This record gives sequence, C-alpha cells and structure tokens, in this order.
Amino acid sequence: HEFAELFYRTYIVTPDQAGFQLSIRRNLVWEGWTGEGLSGEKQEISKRNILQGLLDYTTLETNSTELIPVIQSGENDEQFIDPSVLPAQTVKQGKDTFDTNFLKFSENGEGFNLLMLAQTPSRLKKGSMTFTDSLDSRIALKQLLISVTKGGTTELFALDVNRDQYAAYTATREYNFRLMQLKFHTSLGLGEESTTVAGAESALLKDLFDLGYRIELDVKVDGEMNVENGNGDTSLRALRLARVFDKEGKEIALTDSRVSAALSGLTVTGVGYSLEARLTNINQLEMGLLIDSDVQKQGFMIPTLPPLVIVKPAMVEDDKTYPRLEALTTAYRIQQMRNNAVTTLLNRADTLKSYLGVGVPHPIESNLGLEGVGQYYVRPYYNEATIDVLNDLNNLTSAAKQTDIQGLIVSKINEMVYTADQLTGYTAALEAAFSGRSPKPHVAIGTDMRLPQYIQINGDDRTVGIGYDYTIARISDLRMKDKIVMTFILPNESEPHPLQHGVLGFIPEYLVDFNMIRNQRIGREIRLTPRYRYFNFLPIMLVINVINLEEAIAQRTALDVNETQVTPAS
Amino acid sequence: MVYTADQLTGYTAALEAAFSGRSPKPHVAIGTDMRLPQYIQINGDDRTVGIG
Repeated sequence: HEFAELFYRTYIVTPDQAGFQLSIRRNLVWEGWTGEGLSGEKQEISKRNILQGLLDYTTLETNSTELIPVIQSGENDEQFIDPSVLPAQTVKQGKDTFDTNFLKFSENGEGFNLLMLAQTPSRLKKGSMTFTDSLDSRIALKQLLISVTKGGTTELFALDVNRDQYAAYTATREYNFRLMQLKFHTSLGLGEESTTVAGAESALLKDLFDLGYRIELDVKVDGEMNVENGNGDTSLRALRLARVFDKEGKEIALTDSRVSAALSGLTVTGVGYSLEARLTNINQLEMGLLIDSDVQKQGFMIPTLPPLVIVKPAMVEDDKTYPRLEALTTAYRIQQMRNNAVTTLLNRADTLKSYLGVGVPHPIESNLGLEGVGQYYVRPYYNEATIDVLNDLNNLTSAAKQTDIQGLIVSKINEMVYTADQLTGYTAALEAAFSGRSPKPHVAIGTDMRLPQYIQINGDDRTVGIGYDYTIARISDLRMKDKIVMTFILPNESEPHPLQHGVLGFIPEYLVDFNMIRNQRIGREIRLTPRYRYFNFLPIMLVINVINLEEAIAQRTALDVNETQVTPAS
Repeated sequence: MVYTADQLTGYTAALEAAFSGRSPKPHVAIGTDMRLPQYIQINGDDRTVGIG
C-alpha cells in the first residue's frame, strides 16, 4: 500500500536482534575553557552547532586583538577627557567588562603611549606588555567628538569618520624606519536629520534643520604614530563653520539674514577622538575560538504484538469455515499497515502540538521532548492553519468556481511549504549532509479520497510549488477525513538516515500451526504473531484543515466586497 | 454529490477487491427528462461529471 510506505520507510532486521542504536556526530563551536583552571564538579557550559552559525550571525564573531583604551582610575586619568562631558562606556571584549572614553587632544604637551593604555584585564592577568608586540599596518580614526556650545547648553555629536576618504595613516620616513603620519584634510558634514549622542534632534540647530539646511565644517587634524613603541600624539589645527547648503544643493551665503541669525553665537570646539588599532601579534597571546565534537547514542526497541487465531475442527477438513490462510494474511495487513501508521502519525501531530507550540521555531537541539535524530540538524517547527472556504473563496462566475477552489488551496499549501523550508533551513541541512548533490525537497501529501479531486493539478508544477516533487497518497480511514498532512522525505534512500521522516522497524514472523487443547475441546489452531513498530526522526510537520466545502459549493459564494471608507464614516 | 457518495459508501474499495486485475473506475448513470439534459451537456464549460 502507498500511504504507509510514503511516510515511513520499511526497514527489515534479522530475527535474532531486538533493536538498533544510532550513531550521530556533531561539530561544535564554543567559547572554550570551562572555568579558568582545573577543578571538580561539572560547572555550566554551552556549545553551539556550527550549522546554527549559518542562521545567526553572532555565533562565531570575536575580537580579541582590538586595542580599546582601558580606564585605570588614578593612574591614567589625564590622558582621558574629563568625565563631566561624556560618561564612561562599558564595552565587552572576551570576558573583561571595562570602561572606555575618548582620548584628549594636546598641542604643546607630550605624546601618549597608546599600547600601555589599552592593557585589558585579561592581559593584566597574563602579565605586563612585552616589547615584541607591535601595532598592525592599519591605524585609523574611529570617532570624532565635537561640542557645539551656545550659552550654557552643551550638545555632543558622534560624527563617524571611519572609512572616509582621508582617514588612514600612511607610511613616510623623516625620522625612523617605522613612523606613520596622519593628514586628515577634509571638511565634514552635519546633516539635516543627524542625531546627538543622547538621541533625538539637537536644539541649538533647529532653525537650519527645519528649513532643510545643513552646515559644512572644515576640520584639519594632524597626527603622528609609531608602530613599534606605542608612542603617538595628535594635534587639532583647524575647526570652524564653513558653508551652509540648501536642501536642493546650492550654496547660500553667510550674509543671509536667516543663516546669520541661525549661526549667531555658535562655537565649535574639539574635545576627543578614538583610535582603532589592532595587534598584529606574531608570537600571539590571544586564544581564538575552540572547536569541539561529541557523539550522541539513541536506543530503539521493537516489541511483540498480540496474535490472530483461527480454529477449525481436527476431524473434518474445511475450506469455507476456514478460508485459506490468505484471509489471516489480509487481516494481518489491514490490522498492521492500515491503522497503526495513521495512529502514530496523528499521535505525533498531537505531541508536536503540545510541545513545540504553534508556529514558533526553536534553536538547534534546544528541546529534548521528542524522538528525533534529525533533531540535531534542523530547527524544530510545527505549524497549522484552517481554511474557511466559505469566507475565503473569490468568485465572479460559477463556471470558474472550480479553478478558484483549486487555486486557494494551492496557494495556501505553497505558502506553508515555503515557510517551513525557510524557517528551518532544511535545504542547507541537505546540502550539508550530502556532498555533490543538492536535492530539491520532496514533499508528500497525505489526504483522504475525495479532497484530491480539488487539490490536484495536471498542468501546473505549483501543486506544492515550482522545483518541488510531490506524491499524493490516498487512504480511506475516517480519521483522515478532511485533513491534510505534509512532511519532507528522501525518496531514493532506504537506510536509517536521520533525515528520514520515519522508519518502520519490521520483522519477518511466520504462523505456528499445531494442535492444542484448551478447556477440553479438540481443534487445530493457527496463530499469527506480529512484531513491528513505527519510529519517528524528523520533527517537522504542517497541518492544513479544510472545512465548510459542502455549503461552499452548495451556497452562494459572494464576492467579499472590501469597501474602504469613502463616505463620512472615517 | 458523487464524490461524497463515493466517500461514505466505500464503493471503490469494493470494486477493487471483488474484481482481480483490472480496477474499473465507477460509472455514474444520469437519468432525467427531455428538458434538463441540454443544460448538463457542456457547451464550453469546465468538466462534465469530473475526470475519472
């Protein structure tokens, strides 16, 4: 029969065994080093599947060589700006949680030693700086902080300057074989919708912002930096309001009444700046990102089932009171592969309902409630939708009603297939498990005997969607009335491969013919003792409920006239 | 109506079991008076009694 075969793959085992254990492998990416030494007990650890790194983008991203200046209270406060302007910022690197701020300018003062300042607590524990740690080739400005002051109100702006035209240190030799020179010659723009550090529009510039005007500030900053001893310095040379543009792009003179009124009393003063520098550490102190592996074992047991007996007298031979053994074989078929498949399938549906919620995805191997070895490969996912054909059928011609009832179901089923595929990343899992062959998913359709005449299409590949293979199986059980069941299947494989939706552990067992007395009567008995079990691997299932179709055809299917309120009612 | 009768009666399985080999698709006899039939017969319209 088709229905049981389609969803559950047949898997035969020798009669001597009682079950099979499945070996699965996993590659893990994790921030390593449980604790910080060696001790007892088990602590608390996390591991991330590398495939889950495909979906989320923060799994394997680490910066352990970025030199962020680290505040040390009472030892380096003079090289940081006064904290009365901008409070310190908590920045997370590895495990250390420290505070940072913008380095202060100076002109006639001595330079700052960048390397000694950025000594992180993790580096504190491992010892002081070495003399062999040298800065990377690229050293560039990260952030400029300027203050526009009018009266007693101070406004702070975070004008990003990184990866601009002139923002990269360049090599030139005047003193040493290692010096780096900075020529930040450019005018920066302060747009008509840019926001302050504390968020929301600044108040001191509202006049130009309303009329769609922007201001141009010419900035000249110079700098010297040595990539061997961390000694460097930066000078602020020029900063001033330069030009004002209109919203459409012509210069407006400073002498204009509006511009002159808006810019009266404004002062722009440099405060701080941040350097982005990296440690091209050859001898290395950073520990990177560990990789791990682990294996998981899963047990599977195959039980025995009650027998089916026929009794015939042991003095007269019969072929009518005992129909030939084929009767028992047919009874065995109907008992086993008709009812148990459906019962297991619907039990899986209800269990998924109970556990996985409705339509809410789940991280990889994040739940333990279900049978599954594909549970190590794709996100668990369960979604259902009901179709009220009475309320959801477009029609303007009763001759075209059949095509429309086709199209509604087809579009909805395509939507469900797409949403499952997209949210669980199933195709990526297939491309990972198999090499050299990326198979488009094959989607099975399980329905009852009269619904296919309205869902089938010969002429479109859209029956489950383009580039999709679908096979409709029909079963007559009334538990399957008005219900659609779908899942992903690999058709060409017949082995316990964890991406199978389910495997039917089936044993060959044969009748036992003999004479036997029971409560003092004579007769021959034939016992047929089945053993078989349905197992489930894939935790993905979608349910489509079709209802109200009878009155849908029977009753008028009016065009659901959507007005939009052109009358005094909105 | 024909599909619903097929569902609730199980006629198809009966035919499949009773006759070995060929599994004839069911026939539907259509009986009416002089007036209607010219309207049941198609003049360019979707399906007749349904495929099969």
